Amino acid sequence: SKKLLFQFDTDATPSVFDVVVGYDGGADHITGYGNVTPDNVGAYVDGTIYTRGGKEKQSTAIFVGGGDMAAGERVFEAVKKRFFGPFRVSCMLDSNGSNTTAAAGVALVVKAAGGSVKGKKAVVLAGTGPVGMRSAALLAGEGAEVVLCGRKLDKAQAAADSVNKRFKVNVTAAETADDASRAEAVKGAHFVFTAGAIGLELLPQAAWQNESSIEIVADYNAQPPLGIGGIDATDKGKEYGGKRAFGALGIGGLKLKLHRACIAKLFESSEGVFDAEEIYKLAKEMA
Amino acid sequence: SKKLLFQFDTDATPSVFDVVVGYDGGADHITGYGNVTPDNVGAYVDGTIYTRGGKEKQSTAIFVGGGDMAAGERVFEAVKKRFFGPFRVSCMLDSNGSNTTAAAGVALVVKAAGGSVKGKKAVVLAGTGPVGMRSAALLAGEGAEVVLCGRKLDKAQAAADSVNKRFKVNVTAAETADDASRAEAVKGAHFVFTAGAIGLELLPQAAWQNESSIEIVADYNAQPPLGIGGIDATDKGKEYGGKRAFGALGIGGLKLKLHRACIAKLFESSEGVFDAEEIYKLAKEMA
Amino acid sequence: SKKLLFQFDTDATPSVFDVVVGYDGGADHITGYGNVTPDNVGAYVDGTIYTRGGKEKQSTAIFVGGGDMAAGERVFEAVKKRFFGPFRVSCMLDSNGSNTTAAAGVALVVKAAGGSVKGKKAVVLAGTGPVGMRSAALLAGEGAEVVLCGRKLDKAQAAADSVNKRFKVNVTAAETADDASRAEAVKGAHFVFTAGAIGLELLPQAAWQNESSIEIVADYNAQPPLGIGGIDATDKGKEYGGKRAFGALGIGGLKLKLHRACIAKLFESSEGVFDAEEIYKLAKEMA
Repeated sequence: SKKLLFQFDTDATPSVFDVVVGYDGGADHITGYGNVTPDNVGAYVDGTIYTRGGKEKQSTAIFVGGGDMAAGERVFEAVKKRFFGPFRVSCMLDSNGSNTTAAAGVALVVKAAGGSVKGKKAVVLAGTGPVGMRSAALLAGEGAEVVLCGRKLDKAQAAADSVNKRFKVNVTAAETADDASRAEAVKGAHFVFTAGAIGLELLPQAAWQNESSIEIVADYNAQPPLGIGGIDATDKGKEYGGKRAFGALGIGGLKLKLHRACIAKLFESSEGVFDAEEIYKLAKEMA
Repeated sequence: SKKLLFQFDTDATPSVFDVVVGYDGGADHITGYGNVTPDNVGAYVDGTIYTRGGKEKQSTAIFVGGGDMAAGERVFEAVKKRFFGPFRVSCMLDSNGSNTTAAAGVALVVKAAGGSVKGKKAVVLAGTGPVGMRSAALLAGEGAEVVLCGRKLDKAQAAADSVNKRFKVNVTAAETADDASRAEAVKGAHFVFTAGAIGLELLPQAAWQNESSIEIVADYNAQPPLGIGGIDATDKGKEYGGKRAFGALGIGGLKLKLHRACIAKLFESSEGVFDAEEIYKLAKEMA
Repeated sequence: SKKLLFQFDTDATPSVFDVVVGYDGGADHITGYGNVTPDNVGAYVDGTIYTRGGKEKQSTAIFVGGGDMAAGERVFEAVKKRFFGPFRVSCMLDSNGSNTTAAAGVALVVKAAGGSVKGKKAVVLAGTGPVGMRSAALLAGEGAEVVLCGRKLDKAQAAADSVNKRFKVNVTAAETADDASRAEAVKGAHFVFTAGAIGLELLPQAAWQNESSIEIVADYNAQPPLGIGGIDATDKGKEYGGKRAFGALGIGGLKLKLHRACIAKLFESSEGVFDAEEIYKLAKEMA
């Protein structure tokens, strides 16, 4: 049976980026919808679960995306709620790389740390965005003590609460209103991640290369000035003294291979649910 | 040339359901448009008749669908009106199974009745919806005396009027405002169809099993409580005493095979017109 | 890698005509977008340049279309503005045949004129439209002295100015509000083109067959009454004295093959730019 991927995007039109990776991941056909909401998605899902029977269902899958992570999560919950008994197909969530980027970043760092980050301290700068929140969740799942930083404590704590409730973890929030507070926040930390706006530096070279505790840094901003000063976007475990750096492009290469591989996994069963945890498990197999 | 199916849906976005079945029917590519009307479909049809020549024409086809059956009928008429001479492609009309479901159901009932229902009484309960009206039409075309029932007489009559004009038959209307009136309407009938809302019973076991005239019952509601009480949705001619029943899933199994086969037909010539008549003709060959 | 064509249409929905030709041109998959604008196309382009590395890039391409030619040009310029360094894919512009129909018509007329039309007078009746404007531009590029006629000097000069600024040529504009004036504008002309509204005659038989100077006439209206009286929609260099005529269908035959051929070229490298210049260069090779 032809592998059919139904792309439900919360934005006005479907992501061109997600279409290309979907074909490279092995979908035979991709049918996309924009403006998808928890309300209109149920009827779309009915179309995926009442048209094919038995083994054939694994040949149809769903991919929910768009730029707003919270909206994508609402649609993704409405999709899982529509399934009934054996009437379901595999589904995946990744809003603008919120899951695949974060999973690639954290898997690369955990691998470079020796396989475990349990009991160590990780600080996620500008962690209130999609990738920062998901990175915080996966790090907390690995047993790291995580601090999620934001410009205002209310937003940082609201992000940490959301993460804690969804993932059953205990991330801590912290307010870093300026450059100085971010330089402070990373003191004593073993792993530092920067998940801020494009073309914005959050951690100058001097703010990390002198901190003895810091073992590995990771940056998700691919456009100079980079989130982390002193590295190159293509760095992937490059050594700076006794520390290792992961630039946004090094992480991005794994994320692309990972996103592709996930789509392929959607068609190997009709019960897969690829959100943060499952995507991360695959990211560790591929890092 | 690749087999290209153009899906024109009268709803805001194209039916996911129709897309999967279309691909399982052999289309190599399906390109869908929502918000199609008699005014804008013309330009779309032009794109299908002026891009391929010779025998290559049969490799492009049109499928009109959506939830509003009358809206689809108006688009379908506008599509045919756009064709001229040999400048045409095969086309099919099916609004959420208006044609394919009704044809699968009536073909199975006529077959179980021994090939003819000529001169016998058929009653369609809650028959003002698409599948109810096309069922009434097909039954009337087979020579059956048909009573189309609705909660309000004017709606039932408007439904019968529509059927009678489109199909040149004389289906009669009746008001059945409650369970008591529905039970009465079936007295003396030979065939009974329930085409009511999902998850709603219209004819308890006691209202059909003790009526000697009733030979076969068919129900289009697959969600319990089923439209017909005392049967299972999977029933496909199962015997209840001297009567036979067809559940919504039993009919639906044939409907899926029929709908796929119709799509395949569209690419076999450039002059196919798959509306109630032709689809019902194929359903009888397949039942 | 599968050959992915991304269609950006400025109209509300993507052209069905362009989808069929794009698939017959060799695209493995076409993903179309309506309502594209200079502002929202940038993110669509990013999805084509950040998803495939190295030589896999030539397996993704872009096609800009829609009815409004100037709108298409703005989007096309925006697409090219988004590329940078090696981060690019081939792109094509053709707004309802604006480039492929005019390229087909001009190339046919030039070939029939002996291969050179420099120093000769060419008149385009009702050439304020896309095909008219592009035909006027290609003729100017060939060295002909071109006159672009419109019902009002007002829009005629605007069309001419648009052409001259875009292709660096010196097209002249003339107002022909009467049948009489159109008959007058062609006296002394060697080549005449009619690019008027569908089903409208611009140049009656008696207005071109008795004019000594006229060598070839070309008409883009395929629906009777034709723009040029006395010919047949299918003439492809047919003789009517020492003269020759190209009807819209004769020209359209080459336009189809040319448009398919351009699509195939988009997948041979990631640096192709198919606008009037390159399309015409291929049109001459194929005429």
